Amino acid sequence: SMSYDIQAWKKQCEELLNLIFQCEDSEPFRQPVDLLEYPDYRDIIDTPMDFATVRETLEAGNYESPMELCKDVRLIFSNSKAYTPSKRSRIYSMSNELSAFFEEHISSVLSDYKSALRFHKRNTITKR
Repeated sequence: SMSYDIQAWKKQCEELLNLIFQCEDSEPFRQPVDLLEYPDYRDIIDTPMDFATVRETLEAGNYESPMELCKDVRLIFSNSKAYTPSKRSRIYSMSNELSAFFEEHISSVLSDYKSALRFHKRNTITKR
């Protein structure tokens, strides 16, 4: 259905982050990877990312759109897949499952935002 609120994505993303933090599959991804546990991590991964950094960026007012948040969340999952020694590993199984959960929930957030932008463009004021 056609949507109108250009700002609604921000609270929807806060609520989705709350669901992710309460899911046991997020535990490896809540804080930055610890280099004392994984000494070679930065030799493999160029840009670390974690869910607390995403929430802090959102709460600071430093995302312009839900698409920018989605890019940083997807980086969490692609870093786990690049770092895993095996597609059968525990930590990669958790990120793979959490990625399916996130994609199911983010879809409507993106659709509603893009619909609100179209409505805004439809109604641009030019005569004054």
